[PDB]
Amino acid sequence: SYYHHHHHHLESTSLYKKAGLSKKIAVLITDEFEDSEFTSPADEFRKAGHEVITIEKQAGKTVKGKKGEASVTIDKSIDEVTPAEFDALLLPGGHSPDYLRGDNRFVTFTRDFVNSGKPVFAICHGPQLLISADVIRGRKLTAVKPIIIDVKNAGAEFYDQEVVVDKDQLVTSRTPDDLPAFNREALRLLG
Amino acid sequence: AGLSKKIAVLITDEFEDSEFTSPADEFRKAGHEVITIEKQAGKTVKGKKGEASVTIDKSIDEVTPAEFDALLLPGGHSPDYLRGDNRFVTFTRDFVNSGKPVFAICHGPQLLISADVIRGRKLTAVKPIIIDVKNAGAEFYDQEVVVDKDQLVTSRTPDDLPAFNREALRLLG
Repeated sequence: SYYHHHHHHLESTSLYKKAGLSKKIAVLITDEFEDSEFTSPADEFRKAGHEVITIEKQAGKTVKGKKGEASVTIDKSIDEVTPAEFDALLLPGGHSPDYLRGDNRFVTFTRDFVNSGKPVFAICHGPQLLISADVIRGRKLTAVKPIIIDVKNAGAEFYDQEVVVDKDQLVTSRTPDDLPAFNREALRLLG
Repeated sequence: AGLSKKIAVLITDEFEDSEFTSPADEFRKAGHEVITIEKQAGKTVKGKKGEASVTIDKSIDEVTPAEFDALLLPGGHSPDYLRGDNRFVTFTRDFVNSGKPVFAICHGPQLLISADVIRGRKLTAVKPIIIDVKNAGAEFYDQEVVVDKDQLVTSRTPDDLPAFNREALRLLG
């Protein structure tokens, strides 16, 4: 369903807002991302007191979900952020990963973030960026049907499960129907 | 006019408009028969840019690679949708193994990856999937058009269409 002006930052009523000490979840996201693959995790993270930083190519830009149900404002350009400043990384699916994996900046960000050991949450097509960063050979994960073959070709050990957690870092799921489990493990690693 | 040949086309919604219409136009001008295949005959699928509309001629369940002379695989998001269904993957695998000409452009090669019939074959593809084509064992080349063993014709983007169509027509003749 349509989600009117979704917001992903701590509300002006948050007690954690002023001190600015919240954990930060980076999100590589562009047009045609799977709507709920952003709004659901984002809403859970926000309710948990974590901040969400959307990253694309132009700060202030508005990107729209594949279903047109959600539109989100981009907080930062990938040129002005570093994997270092974030605690975790979210990679929503839809056609967003396809658009982003053709840009070395996002692939490098994903690679460096993964190599930092920090938690990464990738759902549906999201893993495509992990493939491009080439950091999943020998690691356990799942993904949406059409790319299962690509994940395997990338040397990863595929599992058909609602959620897969590798070394308490990589959290992957298959579809929006796995969101409950996806969010559970993501939150767990953030706590 | 040479011997007319039936060209199968695996296509669904959100395909890259010109990646179907340009080759189709060129193929028809040469007297060839273009046959579109999806899940349900009679359906109308539209291109990613809402410019091209395509009536589906056949259901993947009612056709065999044997009845066609060649296969066209347009890009866009169509291959992503199709490669999630064994029927189209099997059709692609079987078609390639038959030795008949296959023309795949932009994202089109994704169905070839899924069919797992490109290890050791030369080809090109759109930027975002280069790593996937390489992981599949293919020998990647960044050229406007790549023809492997006079069968597999691949191109990167719509701007490569002239070369793409040229080689496809060449193999059809």
